[PDB]
Amino acid sequence: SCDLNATNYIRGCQSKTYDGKIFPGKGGEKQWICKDTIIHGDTNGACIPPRTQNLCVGELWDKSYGGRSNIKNDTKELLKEKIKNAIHKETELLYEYHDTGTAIISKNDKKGQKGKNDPNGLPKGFCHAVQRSFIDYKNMILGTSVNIYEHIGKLQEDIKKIIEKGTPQQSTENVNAWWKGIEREMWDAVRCAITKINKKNNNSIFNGDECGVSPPTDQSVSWFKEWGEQFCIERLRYEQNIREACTEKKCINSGDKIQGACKRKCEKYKKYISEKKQEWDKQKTKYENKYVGKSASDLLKENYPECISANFDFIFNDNIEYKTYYPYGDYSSICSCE
Repeated sequence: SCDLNATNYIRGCQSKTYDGKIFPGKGGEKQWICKDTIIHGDTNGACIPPRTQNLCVGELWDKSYGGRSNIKNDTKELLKEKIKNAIHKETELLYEYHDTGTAIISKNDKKGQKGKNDPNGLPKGFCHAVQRSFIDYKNMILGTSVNIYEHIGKLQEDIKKIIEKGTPQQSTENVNAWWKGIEREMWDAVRCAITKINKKNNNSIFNGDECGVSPPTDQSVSWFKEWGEQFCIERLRYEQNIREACTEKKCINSGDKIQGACKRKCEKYKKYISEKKQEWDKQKTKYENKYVGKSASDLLKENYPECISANFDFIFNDNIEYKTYYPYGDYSSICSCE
């Protein structure tokens, strides 16, 4: 029982580009943004996902002529409608972005090959992305996200004002109650969008509950989990590349040293790791001194099967001997000779 046969498109939300444009388009990818002097919830700093930077705000924001809030004078009913439409559209666009295999977390270990559909017939990663975006909306509404966009900061605050004057007085705790009151309707927008996939996909039948009957399930934890799933999936793609170029054991006499395509694939991973290291450190440190006795390694491994083979301590090891003895981190043995 949805408006499945009621086409809707909204300005301000175009096809996703956060992990790069959809083929034949190229580049235009966003990167994780880690800030020092920011508070995410209760603690210092955070790393903002590419996907979060691409979030569909739909009719909540007017981008025309330098941007402005499109909800200044709205009732809470009109605001709820606008949020719901944005959530619906987000879900549609995330489907495209994962079904086309453009999202990093939708990819296979091997180039050109489609990532394996999840176990209900939806694109790899799609449900994870939809869940994350939903958490992102929730935190934007609650005013409990990150304050990186002055314009969104104005949205968190504009929403707050609409709720205050539109509900009986007892605030931010009222915004919490209002969110709780509409949460099912908002998830139902996700569920409706999934139902609309039947119109375009024939891998199963979709009832709308595939990404969960109920919404998920701490934004900083959600973001870090996303970072980890992305990292682990990318790592395995680096591994496949290394194995495709290095394994065949061509080692030119200098013992012997690695050479050609093998040396290049191995160096790309070394570079990747050194770039991811600062992100890991920030997020690990934030997670582990907030969640005392919990390991960041465990967080990722319990959640994503791609992380099982990652030794995070080894990969991001800052010890002295690790640099010289393992020039390519955990992949130094495939990136060696004989």
